[PDB]
Amino acid sequence: QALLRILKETEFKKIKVLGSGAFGTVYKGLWIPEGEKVKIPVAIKELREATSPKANKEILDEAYVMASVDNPHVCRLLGICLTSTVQLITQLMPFGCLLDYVREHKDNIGSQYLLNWCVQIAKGMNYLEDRRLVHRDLAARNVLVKTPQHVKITDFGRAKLLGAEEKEYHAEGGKVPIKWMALESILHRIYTHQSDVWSYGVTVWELMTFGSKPYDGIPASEISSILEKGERLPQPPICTIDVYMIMRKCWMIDADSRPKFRELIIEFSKMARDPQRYLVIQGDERM
Repeated sequence: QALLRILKETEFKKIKVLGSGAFGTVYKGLWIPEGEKVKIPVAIKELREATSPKANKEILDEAYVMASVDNPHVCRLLGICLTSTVQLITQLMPFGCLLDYVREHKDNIGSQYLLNWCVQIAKGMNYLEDRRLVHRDLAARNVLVKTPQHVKITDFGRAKLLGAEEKEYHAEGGKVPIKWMALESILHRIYTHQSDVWSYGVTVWELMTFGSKPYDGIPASEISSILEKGERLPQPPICTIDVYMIMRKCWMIDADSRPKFRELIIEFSKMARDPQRYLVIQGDERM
């Protein structure tokens, strides 16, 4: 179904800055319709680098899907400004992203929450798969907290829609988040749903470690060759062999030997219904 509204970028007033990556900055803004006097609070993700009419078209393509999501675990796109620079308009999310969240509630996050967040992120991703979207930038900094028991996956415009025949999306050059990408992605600039699984795996590591940096210290220049050896992100302290051994399956070289997002919703659910068996967190019942 078609819901995407394309809006005049002069209908938006930018107010405060909520963030800024390298792919663009996020504003706390204010949509003020034209010919109207009401002013409605939105959040505005604006992309830094201007975009080729191919980039524009692919975004526009991806955005008609994002403007129609049913899933509770994906942020629905509210609107978009295309003009010169592209701006994704989207609902305000006051609790912040999940990464910043775990970093300052580390002492109060228990196993039920961690495991439930994993189930939700997976659910959200599986939905996008069913919609033929390759998310291309899954990370914990791109997961938002609606409420601490309810996280949602969000897009900053780097998602791509697979043709009805396509299985891969080969990407041009640009700035990339290396420490979350599959290998095929770092070498061949190829992206599959299966690569999203790689990223999912890193995101989860991020959470189990309570907001640690992947490969902290190591420069992005090396990652590609470190992987080729067989080294991966280390097992988190709270993790049991059962949880880690899933993460690891996500960082398999042969992307056909990674778990599918639906297989992943199943394992993490059976775990989320007996959390103390799977994560060994200190003072776990006391939260």
